[PDB]
Amino acid sequence: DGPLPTVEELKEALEHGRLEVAWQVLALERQLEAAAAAGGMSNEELVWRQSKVEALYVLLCDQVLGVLRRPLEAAPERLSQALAVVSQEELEDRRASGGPLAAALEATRPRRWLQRWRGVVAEVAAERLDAQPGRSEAESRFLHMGRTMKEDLEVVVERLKPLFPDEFNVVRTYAESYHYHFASHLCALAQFELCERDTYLLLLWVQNLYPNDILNSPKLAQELQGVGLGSLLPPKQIRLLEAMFLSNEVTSVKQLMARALELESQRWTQDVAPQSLDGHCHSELAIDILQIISQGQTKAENITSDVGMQIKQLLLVELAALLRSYQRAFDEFLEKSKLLRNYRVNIMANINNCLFFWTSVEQKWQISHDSLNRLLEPLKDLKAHGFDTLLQSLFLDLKPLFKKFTQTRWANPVETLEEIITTVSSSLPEFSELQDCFREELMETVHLHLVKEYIIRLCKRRLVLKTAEQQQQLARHILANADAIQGFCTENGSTATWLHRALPMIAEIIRLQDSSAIKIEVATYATWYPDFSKGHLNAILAIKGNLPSSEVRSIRNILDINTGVQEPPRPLFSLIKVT
Repeated sequence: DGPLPTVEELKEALEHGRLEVAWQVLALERQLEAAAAAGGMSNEELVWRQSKVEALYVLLCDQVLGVLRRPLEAAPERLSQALAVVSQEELEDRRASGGPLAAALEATRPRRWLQRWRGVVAEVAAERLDAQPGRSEAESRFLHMGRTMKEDLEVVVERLKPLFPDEFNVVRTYAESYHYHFASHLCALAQFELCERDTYLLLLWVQNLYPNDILNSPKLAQELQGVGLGSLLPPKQIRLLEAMFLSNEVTSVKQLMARALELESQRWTQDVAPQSLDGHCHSELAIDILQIISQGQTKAENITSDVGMQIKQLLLVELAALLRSYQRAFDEFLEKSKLLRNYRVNIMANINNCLFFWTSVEQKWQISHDSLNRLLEPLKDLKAHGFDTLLQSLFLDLKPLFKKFTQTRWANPVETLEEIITTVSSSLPEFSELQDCFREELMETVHLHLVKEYIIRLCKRRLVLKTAEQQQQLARHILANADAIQGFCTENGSTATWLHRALPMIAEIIRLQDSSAIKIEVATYATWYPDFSKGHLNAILAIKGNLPSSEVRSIRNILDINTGVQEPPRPLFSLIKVT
């Protein structure tokens, strides 16, 4: 075997790549250091010998790096490792102890070859991350980048991790060399007034795609946990990016909802017949609105959980906004358009929407029920004004045929009432084009109106009965009617159970002839419907013609309808004021 005598030979060996001889190249330098410190040696010779050393050492370098740029060369990469350490520690040798250099020599010795390597790893991490791979130039850049880095670090943990010794940290050096390059190309875009779409794609990337899809979800996963890389953009700048993105998107859905509303507004305006699933659908506004919201919420869920929650609490306010300005536009629709062929039809479509809002917002937001109801307020107002507007026409046709109980001094109830049932049942049809929930919600309204109206008639102090027999006859009448109403309404979709004992129980107060009895049906009747007051008790006893100072007694009951335990009176007598 060797060594190699002439420096010519050695140079020739380096030139043919062979690095057994790398050790000799250092030996020379060491020898020079020797021959110098022997004193006896020309300066004119020192310079010669040193120029030759450092020239050889340049060559050696370019061979080692030449190998390590593309570690797919062979197995004398162990050689290149060995040398990229011999010189690395020789650096430490000639610190300040080998550090005296006789002049004419020119110090060269912190050579820092491992650092050179890092420079190359980094320069290759930047040749590859920068190759030419569209959603955007930016998003295509990020794509190609993330891909390339996942790929390449996968290669390093797969193949370069067993070849490199522990001193170098192959892995840390590679991931960090790529990582920092990524973060550089991002820091570059941060120095810009960027588009909204751009803000979202880079925020997504930093916050979600990078650390999950690349750093964490692969097989790389396990390794880089050790590395502990940071963000791409810096913390403060990321939080700033959030803060502006929110305002972007929140503004997007604000404007978009606004436009949805405007457009449906004109559908009404334009006498568009709504389309019918089973009851009418203008759920156009319903689902189109909730879709705007859901997609915004996804977009801000697709960064952080916290970006998400922030945009939720932030969207509540603009939803409130919309609903409010919706009620207003529907109301204005009511007030003006009316001749329109699909005025009532439209109304029903809109009323229908409330079901979907209730249903979807109860599941989506998970808010307190007073917060829920606080948001949902102007939908009741819309459904209120809705119902009031469709019904209004039948409540009028019904206005005289109730006077006719008073007009005929209750001569024949059942005929008058049958006229009313006819006049109401001739309205059942179109109200079937209305959501089932609201169907029965409206039936309670009609039911209630029939009962209120009846009790308003009996309380009009416009019939006094002289003798028990006709009070019993009147009772039989009332009861007949109460069974007609309760039956028909229940049978047509009302579930207003509370109303059922309204009329029958009054018939009983009319019919009952003995004092105590009347006191007891009064007690019980205040129990069902406790908004029943002395006012009504009077107007009812007015139709009694006997009993004059048992009035005082029967009334001193009602005198304390005061609960204090629970106050849940569904309005019945609240709504019937007679003085």
